[PDB]
Amino acid sequence: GLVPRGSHMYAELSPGTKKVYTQVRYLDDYHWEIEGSTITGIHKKSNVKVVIDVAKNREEADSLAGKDVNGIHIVAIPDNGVFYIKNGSFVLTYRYLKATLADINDHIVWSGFKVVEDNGKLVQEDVYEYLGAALVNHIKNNALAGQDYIFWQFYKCEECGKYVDIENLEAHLREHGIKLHEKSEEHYEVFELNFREGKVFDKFGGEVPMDKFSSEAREFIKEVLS
Ligand SMILES: [Zn+2]
Repeated sequence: GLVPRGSHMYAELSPGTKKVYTQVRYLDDYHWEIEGSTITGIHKKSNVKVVIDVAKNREEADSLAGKDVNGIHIVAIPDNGVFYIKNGSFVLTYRYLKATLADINDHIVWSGFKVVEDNGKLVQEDVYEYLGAALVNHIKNNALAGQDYIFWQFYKCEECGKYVDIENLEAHLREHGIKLHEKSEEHYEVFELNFREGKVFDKFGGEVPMDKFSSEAREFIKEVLS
């Protein structure tokens, strides 16, 4: 039913829309939907929306570039060697989509959580941050998360102002007489640990001195960057 009425509708999509969709459907980090020549993905973890309009050429793509979608707008075209940003929209050869959507996924980083009351129960609310600026920076340097660097969360200690990696935070707060488990909310700064530079950068590409981190984080960084 919602199988044939599914196979029939799908089969009637334009070849182009099918081709583009076939580039993205394996990226299960996103929930996908198709409507006409528009492919919409919803990042499963963060709920970030990605709208992909399929166009026949650059003129069309450029015309669609001007579009608010309350999320990431991408215009996919069959033209090769095309990759630029116009009016905030990505305009790219559809063969760059898979790599682009994956880079986008790598840039939607968990930054904290908050526990909220809800219908008599406590519910955890996660905070995600789409690092678009860093995304563009990494694409230009052909930098790949997990390969040339990784994003990692550090907590800004309300006691010494030093940055401590999330894992050593428990022990760190303990030494201050503060119990981590009694906290019902926390926010972290997301830093980049660059394997190439053997240095730490903020989410904007700016380098961060090592003295900004607690003695614990310091060695952790040293450990990771090796
Ligand atoms: Zn501290």
